Amino acid sequence: KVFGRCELAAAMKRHGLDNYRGYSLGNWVCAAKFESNFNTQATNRNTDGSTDYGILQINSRWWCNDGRTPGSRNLCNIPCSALLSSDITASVNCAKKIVSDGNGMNAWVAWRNRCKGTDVQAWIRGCRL
Ligand SMILES: [Cl-]
Ligand SMILES: [Cl-]
Repeated sequence: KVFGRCELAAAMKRHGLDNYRGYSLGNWVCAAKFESNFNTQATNRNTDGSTDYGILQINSRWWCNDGRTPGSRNLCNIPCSALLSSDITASVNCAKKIVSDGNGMNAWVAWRNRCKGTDVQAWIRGCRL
């Protein structure tokens, strides 16, 4: 599923991501656009043999199981296919665990390099939230 910008903002708000760990919803919309272009089915392979999955591009070396990242953790306790669903609940729940692990949203490179220090609220502007 390829989300609309205000559609995703609304679905993130429903799932408790607005102001979660002090991050306003713009930051979530922003890191979704530049990681996955709002496509829940985005996958990308990393150099080390791990894979990023879903609308936030969550990494198999630490958070999910794809059965092909030898010696990786499953700290969100989910198969990585579950992040590719049209229902973002699994992605949101894992993302709450990630952002709370100490390093904030800097875990997401594309948030660090393309959203942080920006007027992130522009990403929710015009939306009925
Ligand atoms: Cl915002
Ligand atoms: Cl980047």
